[PDB]
Amino acid sequence: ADNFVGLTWGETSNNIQKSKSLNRNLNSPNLDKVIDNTGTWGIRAGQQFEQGRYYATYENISDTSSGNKLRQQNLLGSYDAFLPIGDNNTKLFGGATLGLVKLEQDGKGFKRDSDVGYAAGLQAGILQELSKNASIEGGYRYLRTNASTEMTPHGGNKLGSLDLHSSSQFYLGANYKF
Repeated sequence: ADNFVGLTWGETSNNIQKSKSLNRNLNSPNLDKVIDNTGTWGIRAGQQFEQGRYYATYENISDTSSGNKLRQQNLLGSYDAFLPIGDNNTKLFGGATLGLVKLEQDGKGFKRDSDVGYAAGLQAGILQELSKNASIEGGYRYLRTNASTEMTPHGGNKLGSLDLHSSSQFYLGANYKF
């Protein structure tokens, strides 16, 4: 067992297209180092084990240039088991996670948002270490949203089979143990 603390970065991009503003070329700002639009960024900190590893991820909301009304909380605890994969650099980890996301909106008086959502899914990747300084995490991240009971039961038929409803997320960041 060993204490672990770092950062988490999830890549979320379903659509893949390219665009360009203004063709005449006249305005050219001064921003070249960090330009994105979608992506979850947070911190990491938990407790490692001889047969597993724990680490929670705290987030809020992806920053942007046209970000309007942004303010919430995100807490999730993922528990997976890592193991040397290949030689002694990457760390094939895999497990599940569970947390709670709070969402608030402008209403005043009558609150619509419940501010309570059940989150849970799966995770797995490979932790690349360099030395006794800091490690690196990189893999995939799966999480579910609040889905308890249904409102209007439709009902149909069980034709063959299909994959459940899950989200596709990436995993990339660092991990500093204590």
